Amino acid sequence: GVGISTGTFNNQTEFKFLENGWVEITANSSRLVHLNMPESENYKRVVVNNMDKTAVKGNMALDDIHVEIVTPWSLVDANAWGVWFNPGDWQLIVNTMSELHLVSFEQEIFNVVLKTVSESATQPPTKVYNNDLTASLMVALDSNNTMPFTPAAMRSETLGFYPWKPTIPTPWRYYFQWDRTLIPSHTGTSGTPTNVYHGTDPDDVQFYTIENSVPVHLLRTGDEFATGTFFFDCKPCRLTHTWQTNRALGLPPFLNSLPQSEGATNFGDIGVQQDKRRGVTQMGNTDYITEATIMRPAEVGYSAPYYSFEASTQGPFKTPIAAGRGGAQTDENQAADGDPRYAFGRQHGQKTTTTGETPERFTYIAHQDTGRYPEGDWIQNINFNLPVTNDNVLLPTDPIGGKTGINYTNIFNTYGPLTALNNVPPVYPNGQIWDKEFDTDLKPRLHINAPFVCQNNCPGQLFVKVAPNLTNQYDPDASANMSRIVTYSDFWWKGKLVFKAKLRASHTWNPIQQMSINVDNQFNYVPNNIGAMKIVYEKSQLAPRKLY
Amino acid sequence: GVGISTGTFNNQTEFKFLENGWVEITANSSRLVHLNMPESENYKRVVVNNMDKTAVKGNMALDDIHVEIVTPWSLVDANAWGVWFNPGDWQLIVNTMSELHLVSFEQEIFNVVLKTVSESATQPPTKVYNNDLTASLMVALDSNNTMPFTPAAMRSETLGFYPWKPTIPTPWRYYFQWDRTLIPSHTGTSGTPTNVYHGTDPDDVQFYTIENSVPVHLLRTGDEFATGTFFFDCKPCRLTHTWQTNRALGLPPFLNSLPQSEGATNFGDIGVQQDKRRGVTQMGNTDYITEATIMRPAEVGYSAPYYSFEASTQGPFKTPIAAGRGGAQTDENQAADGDPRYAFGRQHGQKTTTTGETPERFTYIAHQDTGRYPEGDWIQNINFNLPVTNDNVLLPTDPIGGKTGINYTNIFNTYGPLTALNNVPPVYPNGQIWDKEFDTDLKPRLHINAPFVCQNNCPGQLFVKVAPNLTNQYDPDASANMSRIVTYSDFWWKGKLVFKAKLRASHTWNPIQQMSINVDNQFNYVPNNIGAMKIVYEKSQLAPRKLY
Amino acid sequence: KAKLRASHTWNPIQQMSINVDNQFNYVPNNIGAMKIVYEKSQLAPRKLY
Ligand SMILES: [Ca+2]
Ligand SMILES: [Ca+2]
Ligand SMILES: [Ca+2]
Ligand SMILES: [Ca+2]
Repeated sequence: GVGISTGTFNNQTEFKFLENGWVEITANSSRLVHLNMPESENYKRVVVNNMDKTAVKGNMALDDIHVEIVTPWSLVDANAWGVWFNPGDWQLIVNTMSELHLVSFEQEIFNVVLKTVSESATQPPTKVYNNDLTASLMVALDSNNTMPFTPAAMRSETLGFYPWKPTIPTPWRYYFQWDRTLIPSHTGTSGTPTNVYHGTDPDDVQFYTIENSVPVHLLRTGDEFATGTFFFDCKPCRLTHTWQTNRALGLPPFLNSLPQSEGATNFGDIGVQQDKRRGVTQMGNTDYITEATIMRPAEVGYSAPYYSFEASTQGPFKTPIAAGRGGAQTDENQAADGDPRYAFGRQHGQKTTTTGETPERFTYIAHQDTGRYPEGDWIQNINFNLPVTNDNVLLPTDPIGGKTGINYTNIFNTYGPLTALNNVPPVYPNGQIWDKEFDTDLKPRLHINAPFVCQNNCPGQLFVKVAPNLTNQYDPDASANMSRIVTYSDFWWKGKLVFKAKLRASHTWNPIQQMSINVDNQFNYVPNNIGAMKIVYEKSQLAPRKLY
Repeated sequence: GVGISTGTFNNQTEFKFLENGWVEITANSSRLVHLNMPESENYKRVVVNNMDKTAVKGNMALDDIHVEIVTPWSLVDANAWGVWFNPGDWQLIVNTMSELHLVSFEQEIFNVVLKTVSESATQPPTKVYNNDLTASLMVALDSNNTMPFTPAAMRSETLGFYPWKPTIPTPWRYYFQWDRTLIPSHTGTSGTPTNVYHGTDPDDVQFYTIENSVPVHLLRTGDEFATGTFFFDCKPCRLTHTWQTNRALGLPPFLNSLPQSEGATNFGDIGVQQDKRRGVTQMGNTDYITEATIMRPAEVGYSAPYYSFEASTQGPFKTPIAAGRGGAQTDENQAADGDPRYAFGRQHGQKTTTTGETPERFTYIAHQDTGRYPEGDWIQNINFNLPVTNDNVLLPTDPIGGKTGINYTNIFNTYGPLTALNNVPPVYPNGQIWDKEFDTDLKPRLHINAPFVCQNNCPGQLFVKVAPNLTNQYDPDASANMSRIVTYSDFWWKGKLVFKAKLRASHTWNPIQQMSINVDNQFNYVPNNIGAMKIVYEKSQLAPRKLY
Repeated sequence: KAKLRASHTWNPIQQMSINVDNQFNYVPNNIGAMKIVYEKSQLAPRKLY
């Protein structure tokens, strides 16, 4: 079966308009994947330890020590928006749809090829490449998710984003249990804190092998491998944002006095003394009904401690947060808090011809308003008694623990039974699409890395590896290290991801926000005179939705 | 499937005589196509700017600045008469048929081969060619015409014209939007006119990719690709010309006096004073019924401004005209006006052994008489009053704008509701066969480049490309430029174009014009002692037809 | 009766949108004053040939 193709290249997105404003989006994606034989045909338990860094007082957050099992397999990950949609498809979906549903997923591997490299080491000297017609490509599909879930989008290692650029898979590796202790300190700390890696707890040791837990297929040139169709189990993802705050929920106060002339300084007037008003409040001990005092249904968003690192049995880790935000976009300098930052390279959006090893990055700033402005928070004594007196207020300016740069807001947490919150928004093109749910008895209410989380069923990971091409001399009983003919493989990948979307409706008199090409961004969507390209990030929930 | 052919070579033309003088012409054409891997596997946006030329006052017409998207694909175009008929087939069709109908079109790609070049760089040094049995040829057929319509005949880049000479496809590229301004000037102009390229309008930007909009097939040696049959939507094309002018329409004047002796100076005589005649005229204010004054049904042909360049958002362009012409063929020096000029090379008609880079060319001079002789035009004051006086005539000799070399005829336009006109005639072998209609709400009454214009349905373009053959070293994340094994491909193409013709009838006592080989042209249809060949152009509508 | 559009190119296209600049042409003022600003219909290229 050498001279016969086993598949088709398809990278088209189809919209199929059903009934009742629901369309079916079929995203096809094909790619040529390049794969070299493993640097080692063995599994390894490698420890990483950068104590030299953290040894410097004040650097706890630069902790990198961990342990991982390095396997001789590669992972073919296509779980990122950029792998399926191009800028033009995203604009259509994001501008005209109101919500998204993830439906199916299926892959395929065809037109496999295995070449060999011979050192034509003559003068120059040289190199020769030849087909190894009887060689094999090993393929394993972990349908039962026996293996550790390792989504590549987290480290910018998924398949590439351009239909016409060959891509590659990533070396697979997973974490191995270890104990580590790191006591925090600051520049003025004395003596040496405590920074040790304790080793492994035998009761938490799990060494996984693909050979032992997954059936492997050997594909020769004439072979093809096709995953069946996987049908997802999820909630819909919204493509519209909310802008309401507790301050904009409900019936506003009745203005007994309205302006009578156009004018920036012509305001309306409630026209009633603040302690002589009517309405409901939750401050049982005052007569002041204010817009900051009046009672609202519940609470949109919450407060959490910031740049808080917690520690458990294997080192410090940052305390997660859902969303960030602020008022008049002090943007960028605005950033920080809980706005995701993505760093990527030449294959996932960075300008293709860019030299150097510095990645490209961006901080995604969502349209939703469900965050907090710490500088505006404050706490005061129940007696109320305005104007508040210094000993009766704790402002986000007063120090804590004596530290000049720490407030109570840094320690603060206002999550409770009244917290209303939104799931995470899609991030094009670098964001991950779906995630696997934690196998704990009590699960997170949402995942900070993907808008879709398969509870029960999640697609299995696909592993690939070039089978060993040994030379006439091979001795299993020797330390050496098997020597094998330099072999590599190229195969085509093809996936199909199906969504179900709901067409949007116009509910207000005014137009709304839409994604569009303009004089300014115009050149982020076309190649240059050298064929250089780049894929700029874009927002998903542009279009307000009322919350209450 | 390596050692098995997937097709047949056929280059025969069949005439199948149906019923009622209608024959069916089946033209088969096969060719061996040679294709190298792309100079770049990327799409590029390249700008061409030759301001150095146009910077020279008086050279506006030598404007070449434009912008184009250079793709890594090649186009297999067979839309030219020479690709389907040889001189002998053309003579038969042109001499015995009266009209042509375009019916079907279908193509096929078989016996694909992919070789590799190894630098046997030893001493000489050397080169080695080897089959890459598992390599692929990428094929894409744009059935829905998603891509820009780029007919190769316009730049003499279609498949070759000899069944026994290997051919090649042309690198595909299409136009990209841009703004350009060029103010006209002449040799004596002062200062510098204004010649700038403004860039791109974001609202007109369209970057097309074949990968994203067309399904691609990968063919290995054992594979074949076959387009289904396309059935055209068109009007018939005529193979007879008209010779009548307004001056030869209707009942000629009754001669009251006829010659009585053979003799060049023995003329007939209307024998009635010009202002005492009967008939109809459209000059409500005179009694002169002349052959130049008498009323005719409508008007055959029209007048348009000549060597008129107009300008829009992207530079100057020549104002199109339908047909040219003149009386006693002042031929060649006659040319100019609106007679097409074709420049081509070794593969499309130029003498095969000819050295140098100068192309071969010809100006097609049609048999139809629907043009104008400006030198004979003139305008005069309504009062008439003959003999006309200088201040009452504007002759094509009197200057305009003060310019010594410009008449009113240069500015003149007489197109109107009474204009009778003919469609363009076929041009063998360099002319294009069919064209796609403009997607504007109001279409042209005809196209100046092809006798057949599919309104609704037009065949889709066929693109070809050698899939990337990577080496053991490929890094998607690097600026470099992928390095790949030098690969190339050879495949056979086979097309079938079906027409439907109407056999001609003899309507007059005298014989008519027929194409024939003679002592003079005899050697344009046979090879020489070295195997040199050439394909001389020929006319299609030789045989008069009465218009009225 | 309208026909929904399709995306035929890699790049996004021109769309009508509210922005910081035009924002107040679509809402009344403190006196109830209103206005209806003109807008364009054929924003989105189509290939002619
Ligand atoms: Ca233990
Ligand atoms: Ca906001
Ligand atoms: Ca514009
Ligand atoms: Ca004539």
